[PDB]
Amino acid sequence: SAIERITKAAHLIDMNDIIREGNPTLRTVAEEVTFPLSDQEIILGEKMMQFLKHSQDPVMAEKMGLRGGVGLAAPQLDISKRIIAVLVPNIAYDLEAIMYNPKIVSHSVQDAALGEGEGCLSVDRNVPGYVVRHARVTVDYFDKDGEKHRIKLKGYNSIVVQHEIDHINGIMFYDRINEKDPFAVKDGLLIL
Ligand SMILES: O=CN(O)C[C@@H](CC1CCCC1)C(=O)N1CCC[C@H]1C(=O)NC(=O)c1ccccc1
Ligand code: NI
Repeated sequence: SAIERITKAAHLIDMNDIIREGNPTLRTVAEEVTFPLSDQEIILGEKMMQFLKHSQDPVMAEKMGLRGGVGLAAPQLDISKRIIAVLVPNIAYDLEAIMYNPKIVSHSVQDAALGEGEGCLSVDRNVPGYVVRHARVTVDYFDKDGEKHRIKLKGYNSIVVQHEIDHINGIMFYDRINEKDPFAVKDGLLIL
């Protein structure tokens, strides 16, 4: 089982654990975790966070062959549970969270998109275009202890968490590009 294998003490997550488009797990809606969490579910969240930190560490990223990443969702490991990790570096970190059962509870009418577009660790190609998301979101999630957090995101951090939540709902970033005019800007779309 992917979770039993990845949560072994001796295993460091690397690109070989990340599934790519064509695997149906990326199109499946992931299952809610229950509380209390099992050790495996806690360890999985920790291992995903270690992957992100290793991926942003140039020494470790080089030794492990990693693509640097700011977010990861358990379905990208072939594990269909609603668990995500986000790590956004400050320009230590502007946002660092392991989220269980994350949910958007409120969002702005305004939309937003990264002006550079998006890629994905599960996507081995480039898909240009504005990926249209909500500009601001309020997100509820639980931590490893079962305590509820409610956070407000905007800017780049809002886009990142939205990308990962799309993963646990079976959605890919290019689902949000308008293929007819990928660079179209409707009224109410803020290009970041
Ligand atoms: O599900 C999650 N992923 O697919 C990983 C995405 C998540 C984001 C996609 C856009 C908003 C969320 C992800 O980090 N990138 C995808 C391709 C490259 C890498 C990326 O942009 N790296 C960096 O910014 C980066 C690279 C190195 C160091 C620091 C930052
Ligand atoms: Ni992704």
